Amino acid sequence: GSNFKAVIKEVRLKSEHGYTNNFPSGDTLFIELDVEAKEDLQDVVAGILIRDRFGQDIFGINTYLMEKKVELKKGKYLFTFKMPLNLAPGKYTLTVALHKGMDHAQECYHWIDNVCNFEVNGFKKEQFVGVCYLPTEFNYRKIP
Amino acid sequence: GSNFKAVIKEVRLKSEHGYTNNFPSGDTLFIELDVEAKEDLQDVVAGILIRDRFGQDIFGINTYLMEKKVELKKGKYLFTFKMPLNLAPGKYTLTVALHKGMDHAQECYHWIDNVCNFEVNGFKKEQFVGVCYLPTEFNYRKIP
Ligand SMILES: CO[C@@H]1[C@H](O)[C@@H](O)O[C@H](CO)[C@H]1O
Ligand SMILES: CO[C@@H]1[C@H](O)[C@@H](O)O[C@H](CO)[C@H]1O
Repeated sequence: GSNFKAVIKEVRLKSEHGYTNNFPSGDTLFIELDVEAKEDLQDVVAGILIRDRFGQDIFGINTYLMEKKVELKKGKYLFTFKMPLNLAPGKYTLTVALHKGMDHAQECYHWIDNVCNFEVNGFKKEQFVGVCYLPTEFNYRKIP
Repeated sequence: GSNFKAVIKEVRLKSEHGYTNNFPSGDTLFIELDVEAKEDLQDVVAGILIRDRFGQDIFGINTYLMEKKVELKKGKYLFTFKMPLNLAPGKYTLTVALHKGMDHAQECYHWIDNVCNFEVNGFKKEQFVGVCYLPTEFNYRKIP
């Protein structure tokens, strides 16, 4: 798998208030990845994958799907992902990867399964049931 | 269960373009409920619950959790919910309810299991994996 022509040196989870692995549902999650390219690299893809305790994919995406071109010159980089964490309360794992190609069939630079364990606790927005939260609006009107 | 002091007479699903039961992932879903109150009712709560093809709770919420007060005089009403359908492609069901109290322990007016079948097909935005879609931002930068 990993050939380490690029390496993920460290992964940090952050809220808008500071570094933490504990988030209320709906809070903004920043994923910071310290990356070092040992050589020049073209067509680099970075991917994240959030899974639950039973290995089920909760949400995964990479920069090929987001349409984001990444080119690395030999040296150091900070990669950042940002997303509202609209998930049910629970315990989750984060997997990260640097590869080539949409489904890493072309080349594998560095894959780290379950690099971070984090958890969602409580609700930042409305309380809700189910695996995820959809921002919802409501109105009603009397009709003659 | 239901005592039918208020009755959901019909439930319809909507996009911003018209009535439909087929949505690309990320499209805005409107849920219309035709409601009949046969008598005056106070402290009414309206709830929706999206489940997947295996009976799993995907997302549910009600107007008590949204802190949206509802009072019904004898007559006819149109209830509308609106939400981004940030879900994986697949087949889903909608369950609806009118009751009293946050968790319907107080009174049950009308509960309809799987009132509508709908499905998410394709991606209005980025393609993704997992049960749900979290709107994500990416950036990278060299660091000394
Ligand atoms: C670890 O991230 C993975 C990885 O980039 C790749 O397998 O594609 C997935 C999205 O399809 C993404 O979640
Ligand atoms: C059918 O909707 C339900 C119902 O209002 C109640 O059981 O509370 C749930 C949210 O907690 C909501 O999904």
